[PDB]
Amino acid sequence: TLNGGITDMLTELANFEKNVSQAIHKYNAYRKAASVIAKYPHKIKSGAEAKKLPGVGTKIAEKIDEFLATGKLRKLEKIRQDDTSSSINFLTRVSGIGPSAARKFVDEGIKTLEDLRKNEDKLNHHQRIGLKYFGDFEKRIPREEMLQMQDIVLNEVKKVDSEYIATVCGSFRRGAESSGDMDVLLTHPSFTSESTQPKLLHQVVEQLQKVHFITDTLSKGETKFMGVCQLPSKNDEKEYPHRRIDIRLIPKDQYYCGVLYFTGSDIFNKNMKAHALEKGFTINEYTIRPLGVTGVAGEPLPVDSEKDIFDYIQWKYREPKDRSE
DNA sequence: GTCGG
DNA sequence: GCTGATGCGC
DNA sequence: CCGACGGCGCATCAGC
Ligand SMILES: Nc1ccn([C@H]2C[C@H](O)[C@@H](COP(=O)(O)C(F)(F)P(=O)(O)OP(=O)(O)O)O2)c(=O)n1
Ligand SMILES: [Mn+2]
Ligand SMILES: [Mn+2]
Ligand code: NA
Ligand code: NA
Repeated sequence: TLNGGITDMLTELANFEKNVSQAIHKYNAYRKAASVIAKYPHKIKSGAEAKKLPGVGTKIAEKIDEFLATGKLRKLEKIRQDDTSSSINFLTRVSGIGPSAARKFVDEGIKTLEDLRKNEDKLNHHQRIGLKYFGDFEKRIPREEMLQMQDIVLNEVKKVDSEYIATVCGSFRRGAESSGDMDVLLTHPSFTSESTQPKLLHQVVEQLQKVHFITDTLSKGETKFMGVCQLPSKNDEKEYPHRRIDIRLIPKDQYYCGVLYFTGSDIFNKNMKAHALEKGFTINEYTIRPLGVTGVAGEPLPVDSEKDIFDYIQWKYREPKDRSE
């Protein structure tokens, strides 16, 4: 509400850069700008005022003035009314269709969902599921449903082996009232970095399939599964939307570093890493390691919980819900 | 497009 | 058939 | 003024 108009136009520009211009860094530049401006507690009155914020520079300051004055961006009005551009940008909303496939589809007259359905034979497996669940994939997941989704995965994993440890991370773990998808982190005492188990993820994915929880597969290997799941319907009522689910199998010795990382948020991760640095540690998704006087990173430290990582860098344990930043 | 080195 | 590159979505 | 900006796992392609 504060600066929704500006953050909207920045977002739109970001998407044009990513899907049409194929300029992924300008995509992140516009988004970062949109994020800082979104957290800013006043209604912006000039470009110069926005420029004081980290991530907003000369050109965004220039666009903000154009918008504050005239209500629009000449550059966006033009973009909206190029057929190629808006078609390419739209097609990218299909999972498995990125800038490259989108531009290629539009190049041969394929511009809409209708055209994709007419041309199924031109789509790879991932893209077909993306097309099939197009509306379902753009829908958020209420927290109430996340909880039922969690019960199902936790219990089914328990049934396969009591030694498995599974954690639902992402915004859900941070306490959000809605999530984009479900990201499951999985480990086993048998799986470490040192270790010689090409069936650990599989056992779990096939159990989820057997109880009809997982319905489709996007990609699946020995460490990562990406697919589609669905809550069982009432036996009476409206059947549930299909949801994206990801399952990652991580060595036990790197498991709590992974939980930390995949819980985020991004800015929290960024701040944590910076503080660690100041304390003589380098944290990444897999490990925390002591830094040497010359900057050389030592061996991975023993981590048996998330709290362990906070102790190393002398930070009071931060509740997931307090990791917005 | 914006940044820090 | 093999390998490394590219596209994709986290 | 300059290159960095995240980079990993998996699926498919490109070029032998
Ligand atoms: N492209 C990515 C995305 C994520 N992550 C890791 C690093 C991130 O800390 C973590 C979660 O990403 P997140 O914070 O964005 C999210 F999913 F939880 P949020 O979008 O905020 O909520 P919601 O799904 O409802 O839209 O995964 C990553 O390594 N690469
Ligand atoms: Mn600078
Ligand atoms: Mn440059
Ligand atoms: Na897409
Ligand atoms: Na070929």
